[PDB]
Amino acid sequence: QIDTNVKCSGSSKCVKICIDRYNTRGAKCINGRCTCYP
Repeated sequence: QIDTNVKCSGSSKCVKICIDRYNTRGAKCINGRCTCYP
């Protein structure tokens, strides 16, 4: 999936910004970083 190697300052950061990145609407902090799962 989308692994930008970005630590999670909250899963709610990635889920919003990862939208602007690619084309996804879903990102979660699972392994300590924000991974996007489209």
